[PDB]
Amino acid sequence: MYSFPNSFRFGWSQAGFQSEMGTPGSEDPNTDWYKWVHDPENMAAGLVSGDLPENGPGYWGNYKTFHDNAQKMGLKIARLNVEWSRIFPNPLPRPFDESKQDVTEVEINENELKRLDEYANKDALNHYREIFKDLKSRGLYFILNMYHWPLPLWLHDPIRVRRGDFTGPSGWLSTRTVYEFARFSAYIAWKFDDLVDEYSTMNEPNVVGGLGYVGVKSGFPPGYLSFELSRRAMYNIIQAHARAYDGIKSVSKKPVGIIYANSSFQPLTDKDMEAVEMAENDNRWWFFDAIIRGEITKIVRDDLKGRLDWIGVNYYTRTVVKRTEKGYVSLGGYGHGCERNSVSLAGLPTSDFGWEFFPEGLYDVLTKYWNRYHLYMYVTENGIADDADYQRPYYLVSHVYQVHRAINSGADVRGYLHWSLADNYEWASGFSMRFGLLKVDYNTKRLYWRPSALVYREIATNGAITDEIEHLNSVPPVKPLRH
Amino acid sequence: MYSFPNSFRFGWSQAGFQSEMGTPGSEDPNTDWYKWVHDPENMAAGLVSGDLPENGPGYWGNYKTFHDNAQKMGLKIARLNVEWSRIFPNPLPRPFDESKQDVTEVEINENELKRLDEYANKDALNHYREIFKDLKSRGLYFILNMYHWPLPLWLHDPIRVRRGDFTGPSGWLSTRTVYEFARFSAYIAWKFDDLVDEYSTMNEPNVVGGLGYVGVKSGFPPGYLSFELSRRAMYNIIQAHARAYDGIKSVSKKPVGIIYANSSFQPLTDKDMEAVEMAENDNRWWFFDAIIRGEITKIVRDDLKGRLDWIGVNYYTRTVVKRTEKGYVSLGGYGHGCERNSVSLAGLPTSDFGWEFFPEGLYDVLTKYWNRYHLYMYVTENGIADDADYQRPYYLVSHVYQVHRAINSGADVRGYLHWSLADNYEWASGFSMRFGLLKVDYNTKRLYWRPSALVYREIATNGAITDEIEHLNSVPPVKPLRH
Amino acid sequence: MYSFPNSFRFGWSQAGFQSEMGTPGSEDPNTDWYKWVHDPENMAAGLVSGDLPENGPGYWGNYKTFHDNAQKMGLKIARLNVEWSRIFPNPLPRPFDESKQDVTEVEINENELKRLDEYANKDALNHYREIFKDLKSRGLYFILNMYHWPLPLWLHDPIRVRRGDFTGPSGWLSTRTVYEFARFSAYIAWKFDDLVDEYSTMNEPNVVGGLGYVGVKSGFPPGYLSFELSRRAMYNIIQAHARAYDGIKSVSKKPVGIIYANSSFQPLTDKDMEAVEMAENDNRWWFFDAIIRGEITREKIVRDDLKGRLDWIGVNYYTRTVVKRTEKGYVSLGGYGHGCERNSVSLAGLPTSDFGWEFFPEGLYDVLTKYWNRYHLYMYVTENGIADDADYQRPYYLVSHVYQVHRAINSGADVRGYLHWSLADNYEWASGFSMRFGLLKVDYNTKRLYWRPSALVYREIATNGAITDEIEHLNSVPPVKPLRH
Amino acid sequence: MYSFPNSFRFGWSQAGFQSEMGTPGSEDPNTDWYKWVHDPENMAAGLVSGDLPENGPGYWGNYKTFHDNAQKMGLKIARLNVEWSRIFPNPLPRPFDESKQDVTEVEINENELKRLDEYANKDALNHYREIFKDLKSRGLYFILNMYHWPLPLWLHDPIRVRRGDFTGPSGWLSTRTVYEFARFSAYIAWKFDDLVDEYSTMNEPNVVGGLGYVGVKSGFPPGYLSFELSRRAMYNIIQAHARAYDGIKSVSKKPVGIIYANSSFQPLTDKDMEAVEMAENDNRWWFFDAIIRGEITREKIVRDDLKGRLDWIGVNYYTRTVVKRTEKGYVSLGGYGHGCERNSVSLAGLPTSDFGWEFFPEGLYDVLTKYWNRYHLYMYVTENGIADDADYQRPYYLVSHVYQVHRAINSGADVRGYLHWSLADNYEWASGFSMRFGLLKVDYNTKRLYWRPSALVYREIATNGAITDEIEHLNSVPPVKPLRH
Ligand SMILES: *[C@H]1O[C@H](CO)[C@@H](O)[C@H](O)[C@H]1F
Ligand SMILES: *[C@H]1O[C@H](CO)[C@@H](O)[C@H](O)[C@H]1F
Ligand SMILES: *[C@H]1O[C@H](CO)[C@@H](O)[C@H](O)[C@H]1F
Ligand SMILES: *[C@H]1O[C@H](CO)[C@@H](O)[C@H](O)[C@H]1F
Repeated sequence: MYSFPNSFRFGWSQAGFQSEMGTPGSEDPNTDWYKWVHDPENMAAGLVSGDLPENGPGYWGNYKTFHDNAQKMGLKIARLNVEWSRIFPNPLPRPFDESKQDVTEVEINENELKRLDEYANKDALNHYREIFKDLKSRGLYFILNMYHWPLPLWLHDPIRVRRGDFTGPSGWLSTRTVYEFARFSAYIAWKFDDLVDEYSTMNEPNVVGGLGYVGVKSGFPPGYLSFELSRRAMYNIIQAHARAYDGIKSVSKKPVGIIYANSSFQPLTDKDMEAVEMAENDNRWWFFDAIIRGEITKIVRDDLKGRLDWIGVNYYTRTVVKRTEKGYVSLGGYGHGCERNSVSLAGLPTSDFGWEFFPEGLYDVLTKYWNRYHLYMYVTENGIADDADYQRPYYLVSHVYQVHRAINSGADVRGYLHWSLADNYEWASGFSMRFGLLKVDYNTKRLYWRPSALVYREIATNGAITDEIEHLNSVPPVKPLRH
Repeated sequence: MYSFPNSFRFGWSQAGFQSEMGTPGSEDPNTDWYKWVHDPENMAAGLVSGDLPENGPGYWGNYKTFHDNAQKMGLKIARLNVEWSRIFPNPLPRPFDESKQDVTEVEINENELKRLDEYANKDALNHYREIFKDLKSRGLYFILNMYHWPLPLWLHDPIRVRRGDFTGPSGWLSTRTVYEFARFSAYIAWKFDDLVDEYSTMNEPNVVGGLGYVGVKSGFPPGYLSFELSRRAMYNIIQAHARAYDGIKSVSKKPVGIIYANSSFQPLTDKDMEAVEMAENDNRWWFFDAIIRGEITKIVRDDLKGRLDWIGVNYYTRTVVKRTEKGYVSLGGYGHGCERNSVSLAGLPTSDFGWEFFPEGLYDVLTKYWNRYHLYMYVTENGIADDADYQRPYYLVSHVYQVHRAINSGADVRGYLHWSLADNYEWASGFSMRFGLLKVDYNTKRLYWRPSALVYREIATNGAITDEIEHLNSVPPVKPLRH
Repeated sequence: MYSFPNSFRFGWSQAGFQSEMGTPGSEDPNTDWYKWVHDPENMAAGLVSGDLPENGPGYWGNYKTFHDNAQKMGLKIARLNVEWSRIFPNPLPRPFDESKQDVTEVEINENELKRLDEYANKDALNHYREIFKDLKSRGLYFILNMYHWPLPLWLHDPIRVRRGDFTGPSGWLSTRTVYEFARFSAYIAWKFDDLVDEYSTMNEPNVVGGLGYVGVKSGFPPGYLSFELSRRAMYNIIQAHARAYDGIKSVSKKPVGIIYANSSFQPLTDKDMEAVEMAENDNRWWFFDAIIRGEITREKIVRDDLKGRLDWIGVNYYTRTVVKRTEKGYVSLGGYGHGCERNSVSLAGLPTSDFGWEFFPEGLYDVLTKYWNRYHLYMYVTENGIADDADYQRPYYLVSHVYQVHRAINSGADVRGYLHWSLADNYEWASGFSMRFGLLKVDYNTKRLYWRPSALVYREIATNGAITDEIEHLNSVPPVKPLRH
Repeated sequence: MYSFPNSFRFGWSQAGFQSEMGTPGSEDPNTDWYKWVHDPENMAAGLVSGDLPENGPGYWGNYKTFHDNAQKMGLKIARLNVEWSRIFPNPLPRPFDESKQDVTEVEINENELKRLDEYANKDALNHYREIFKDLKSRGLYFILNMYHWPLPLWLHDPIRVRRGDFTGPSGWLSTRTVYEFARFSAYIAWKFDDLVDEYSTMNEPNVVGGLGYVGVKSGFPPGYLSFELSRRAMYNIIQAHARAYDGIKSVSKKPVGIIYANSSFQPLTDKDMEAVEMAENDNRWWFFDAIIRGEITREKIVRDDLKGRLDWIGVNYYTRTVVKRTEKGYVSLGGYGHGCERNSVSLAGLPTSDFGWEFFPEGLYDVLTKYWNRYHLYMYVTENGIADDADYQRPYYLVSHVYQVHRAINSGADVRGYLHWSLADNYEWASGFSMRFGLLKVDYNTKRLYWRPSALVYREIATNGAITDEIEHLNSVPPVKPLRH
């Protein structure tokens, strides 16, 4: 067996936009993401699938059932977000010089929070309180995340921006968004601190900026292709994180972290070790050096330094890189760039999403973060698109084993949160990518236990990979699978 | 949910030759099957795999572990056999005219049984008693089968017969085998009746005669191709069953049945309904009409009539048939005649063994037996060769659902015994075909729970297909599988 | 045997941007498409493959070898374009009210043509003459097409437009492009009429507008997502075709047609026949009714300056599109036609190409006879072929489609040739070199050409003017069992 | 370009039982193989496919069409056999001590030959003359092989032997068969020497003995599993070859060889080179050392009646066999060579044929040079080809193997021809018609022959006496990505 520390918790992560809608009364039409996926031109271009989030798994109405299942599964931790748009669907009065590049301080106090209180949707706040109370009643430790991608439409009209019109609400391209995010975060902590155990400011800010402004074939808003604007967005989100951290801490003593998208960078040949380091710099360290050490572009900002208590490690697979004349390149046929339901260039099985099976990468990522920063971590996201459940038992056990490995090596990792408890709306891809331990019938909203959920119950209730399921710490046999 | 009657039991079936060997001290070299799979010429021809049963899962030594797992899985019934060869490894004195075609009576009494007692291996008998006592101690209802293919070498030297030499011990071609089988059966019932709940005389006698003397590419002993001898073998096994029934009943009041190999015969087109009936006659009814109604070739034998209390239904898949000028033919590309790890001509997924997914056939088979004979049934064998466990969750739930269907239609079915609890020696195919709910590491003899074992625990402990696993009542998705 | 009329020609089609570059001195850096495929942001987004056209098959320098192989193969017809950008790499003098929606006339006269001649690249012009003379010397009948997608950069900066900046040269969004295209076409006809047998104005205008402004994941320039601008571009392209027809006709008596991208619209169920007609309307008839009948929407009007501007129709065809009737109209279905997985099988169990396109030769018969019945204009099959580096499917694809043209003629359709796409592998736009459509395989390192077995099959057809008895079995679906699923 | 010597010939090989039947009046019901494939028990067991040879490609009646296509293809060599059973359908008079293990001499003289002539079927003899004359009239050099597996029923009742009854005619288990084969071969040479260029005694004797008496799942007659009888059959076949060589030589001066089944033995790891040599010994050298050097085991002796009975070696080749060193000796590995899944990929990632045979052309170079270096006898590649109905892989298979023969010659090996298996599809023994090895596809309903694209490729090779520059790319592995795994 592989036994975890007594304090270690197994659970799940989920997002508001992806899971909340589906029950009549739950509709939230007031985000950039909602408008984006309903857009006729985006649908015709195939940038979005045409599936709509209001036809989703219905966590807004059915949360007690989700929680019932999580409890039966032996889970002890959950991480979810509040949707900004639900709490503040209407524009807030303008506060602050918008032409200033840096946002070093956002003044938050009791009076300001009472003023914000008057714009807040009380029905939305009360409902979230009901969800979170029910969550805590099952003995679930609660990580509350402030942000998981959709912005209020009054802060970002993504179709205007897609069209090249920058005179409207411009999302992360505007310091107004940074200012309002800091206040939103302080406000939520103020309202919910009695229920929350730890905070995250944001989920995967690197994906928001990266796919929003460079990876435009992904169909992420606002889908405006610009290196310059991607950099500006990331610059803003970094300061938003730091200001949100300060805002939360002005109101709470609880740990405040961030959740980030990772790949394990791997060398094509033994000549490519430098390529790996350059990739890690460009994709990971530059960001964390900013919010931990205050280092940015090369200066040190005192308002950025030390704004992090913990690191949420999201992980699916590797990225294979090679050294190039001018720098380095990532290789197709490995990691996330494989054919769906097939095999990679290395002979490893790929998911419904085309992502290569590579659990060793998780050990790489956890130990690299640990060695650089010595901040404790949660694995906040890890799972596989697999409607049939063919690969998930192996994927689950293997990755959980790698976490045990990391801890054994000395890394402080305090939980593992699978993505996800149930199937949900996979962004531009729609519902077809199914990541749940529980299968959702979207017609009836009924939840079913895939056999991997039974396997996860074994792990969670025992606090260990037990002897009986240890064989699942292996690669899914490829011979019976599609090539 | 699909709830079963309160008296219905879920369990497993297994065979002595397939599961017993593997622990030092368990070796039984004294059968036709042992000699057959060790034969140099058979190995060179590829009639046998070259794997050997002494390297098996080790139930002889490790039975307590098997039983521990079965108990944890919530199982309430088991069917196993004693190996004739273990109890009587040495030739018995000749009794009886061997040239007589019919064996209508075998006189068994207390003195004769005490005489047999003096030739019996007491170590073998005591060990089986220890296994069966431990079995009963877990609350397992016990079906004891007398015969599951291997014969003592003193009754059959299969290599002599393969070579066309009929002067030696000739197995089912000899009425001496019939006579000794009746006595063996009476003797075992005499010794074990205190532990046994129900009896079976034999497992799949149709496969012994069919593959032994016609399907010679299967590598079953003695592999001598002859329509005439196949008929003679089946004739003898039928009378052996009837004489064993009488022998058991002379010593016990408990139910005595038989376990038989079935396919669901299915028409290629709507013009092939007569073909199905002819196939069912030729493969099923002729045999059961003999031992139930005494009808044979067309006379009635009073010594054959009524020798059956229950029917063990084994089932894996369908056989598709078409009407022909002269009669009917079975079609390749369906049922058991498909490519391994692929899809049939109908687009249905196939197993590691090349057998097509067709659970509807089980309902067909159970209701056809019920309507003809009105004898109660157990599903004594059903499962899938699937080392990866990709298809087994679906295969398990779907077939269990079909049993529920049969009962709902009025058929008296009293249990479902999966083939098998753990991986075992698959005859001429060796170890590569893995049918276990538990995976065996043959190097260490350790047992692991495949996720289907967790699913089966849900069914067995609840006496139902529960709401949460009901989605597994469906075909494994073929898109992610090999074609 | 399936024998074709004595006058019927078998040949090939090719494009300048896709095949010309690759030999020293052949580079043409002056198009929207060139800039588009070299753009760092496009490359990082994966909108373009990162392959570059200047590493291509080298027709500019190696045309004699291409033609040698085509002659050996028994081909008797070729359709090729001149690249606008090579002839006019620098801007021409502004002439004309740019705010006017319609362009009903573009006056061109001998003096105007002589002025244009002062701005033309003479090296480019003379090189094209050398290519075309050599082509004619092999006995190849010549269809000269004026346009096959790239515009001179001085008429379209696609990166600016991608970024949502409409102050620069805006390609088909501007009537200046329409005006200049008319002049360009008249000019090329004026210079080359002694070498040309028939003319096409454009290749697949519907793809330029459709992928440029709606199907933006395809990585076609300028990749600015707008229903309204797609319609504006198509409106301009339609008037550019008409103005180019008049321009050519001012200078030549030879037939002038257009080449257009087609799929065969097929009903999912027997309840979807109306869906097919609606898709045919929206994808095909609306365009050809404008340039043949002068019918258009601006309400529904007849423009006398558009009516009758077409002598022949170039039918391009790869596969079907399966459509189903919807509440609000119709939709096309994934898993059939060009929307399949690569090297696999469609939802109907038909094999797919390296490009993910379904094998459906029957669709060519559908398309040819439908055009014939509507307009009664003679046709050439101007593009038909398959992405297939291995040559597994191409022998079947070639024979089967050629058979369907024989079928169409047999039904009464006037079809005068079949031009395979293509003689040799070439640069497949945003996909780069990996999609190989050649009868001949190109080694891009040496520029050497190799005969795939399908090329031997094509030689049998072309030399005999028939699908001969010996290769008739190839009129069938490639066996799916040995192929990838 | 890879050019062959001016004297080198490209052609094909074919067998009587596999190709002759299919036309009215061509039936030959009088062999062990005929009885074997019609046997109800064999069919029910699946030992044979249920397909029947009398529904075959019809060479008996359609030989002129076969030859027309071969001439069109530029072929210049053919190897064919006479079926013993057609010439002597009824038993000959018993001559000779059957209990003697060795047959050191078989006296044949003109008077004996004239007596044999009284028993021969004259219609069969005259028909074969008509076939062979027509063959020679196309300019095809003729290798006549005497035996390609089926024996007259009066010499072998395989069902009786399958059943373990050795009292009847027992085929290669009897020295009577050896004696009669010698006479038969002398007789055929005596009758046909004016038409024949070179002779082979037998085709693949190692398969007759190996699959007949050990590899019994293959469904070859008599399918009686016995190491001891396999050795006895091989011993007899060896002396039958020697006696047939002397018999032919008594009547002709022309070269007399043998055709043998080969695989290239390859080491799994660098530690397995000894395993290869042991496999080469056991599968190849033991046989050829007997008939060339007279060395045999009965202990290890030299028989003067066996020594030197070979002028040339016919090299048959499909694929490799991978072997590994074992405690007790060596073993061959599944998942490589002929032990792969059909239409898939081997453990090494190499594509497999419709028969499950791995693509490994390098093995042909290995086999040819090894024979050359051991014996220094000239060779023909007498059999090489692939089961491939779709023709996906055959173009690569053909070009690549032909290249490896060019390689062997270049290294100094005397190789005088390459004969593809086969010109047309035919009856593949226990597998029936489903395994299609033809350059030409046969429609078994009409008996019509179609040229697969590989046949066009072969015509390029044969007419040029070279792999030409244009098809040189086919000297490569069929791309695996678009194929089934
Ligand atoms: C992490 O990845 C999963 C799978 O793509 C997404 O659904 C989550 O929103 C993202 F946070
Ligand atoms: C029923 O079938 C299974 C799978 O072939 C065998 O292992 C059993 O012995 C037979 F009874
Ligand atoms: C017709 O289609 C082919 C293949 O997509 C393109 O290469 C041509 O440029 C287009 F005209
Ligand atoms: C050589 O091999 C081929 C293919 O198995 C057979 O058809 C020939 O008869 C044999 F000589």
